[PDB]
Amino acid sequence: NDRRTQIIKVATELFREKGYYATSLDDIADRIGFTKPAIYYYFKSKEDVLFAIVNSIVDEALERFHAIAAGPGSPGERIHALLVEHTRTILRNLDANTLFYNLSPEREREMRKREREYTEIMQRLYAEGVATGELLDVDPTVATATLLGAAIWTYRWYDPEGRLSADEVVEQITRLLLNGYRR
Amino acid sequence: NDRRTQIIKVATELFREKGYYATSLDDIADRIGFTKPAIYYYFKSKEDVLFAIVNSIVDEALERFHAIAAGPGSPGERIHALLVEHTRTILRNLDANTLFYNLSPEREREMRKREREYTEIMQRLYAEGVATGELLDVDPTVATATLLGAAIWTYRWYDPEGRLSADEVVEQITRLLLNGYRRPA
Repeated sequence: NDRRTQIIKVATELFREKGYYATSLDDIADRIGFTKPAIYYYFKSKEDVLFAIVNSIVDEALERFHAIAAGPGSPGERIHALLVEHTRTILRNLDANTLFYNLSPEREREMRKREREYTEIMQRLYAEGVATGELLDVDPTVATATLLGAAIWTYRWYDPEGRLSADEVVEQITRLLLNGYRR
Repeated sequence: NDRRTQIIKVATELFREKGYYATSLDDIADRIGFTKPAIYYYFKSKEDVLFAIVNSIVDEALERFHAIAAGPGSPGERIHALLVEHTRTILRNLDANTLFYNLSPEREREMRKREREYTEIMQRLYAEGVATGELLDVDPTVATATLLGAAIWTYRWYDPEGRLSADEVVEQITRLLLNGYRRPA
């Protein structure tokens, strides 16, 4: 993880400023000051670098998710905190989300395992809140996929250059799902 | 539309029973009793037949959407009726939805135009319900994309061979979005 993290960070900066299709492994090797053979040890293609960047963003997001679910508050308060966090993470990593839902079997298997963790943390938390009378009595699997699904769909419609900011969209979405649309 | 509708129906039945990749334009022509040259006049590829099937399903779904939005009830009652209808249509046309969201510019442009109509019917309807105090005061565009988005996402998670039926999933989703997840204090 010493030079590898340095390689992921340098690659992320370089894909931002230059663009993914204009950037090669030769360019990444150049910026950190490594030879072409030296980068092969860590990464054999630019696609393997892109997987590493996405798996890192998925790994941190999932840590922030566990901390909230394993921390203080009632299940209904934790459910709310998880949705604000999840939507914030979607709006800030829009290209990563389009990349996540639109190759290598074992790498795909790893993505399916992380999706399962998100869902299961919230499933158990929705069942506890329903058992104590705090949450709407619907199946936990249906509520979890619908609430998370409502947050995720923003990647297909949210325009960063539009009138409403990321903070306004997160607030309204989370207020809509919490209270419902009927006053 | 005389033989064309017959061709779309025969192609739909044949893609169901046999499968899309195992069915050719020669097979469709055989079933209706037409020559290979005779089918070219109406359709030049199996992909063009598949577009026609999808554009038809989108065309009927959108007519059922307009009827509810242009009929009786308050805006909040119509909003509810539209969501039950929309989700029912998703669960019944699961392969069409996966095909809709995952080629020909003008054909894509047509799909974008139909998506816009759905959204605009509900946008205007959410603004009226907010203006009269019936609906939660949030931006119409955000509510509409979120509510429809919640209904659409079912195509990625709903398992027809699972424990819950299509009717239970529609009822619970529409009850969740209406009342919210937190029970009234």
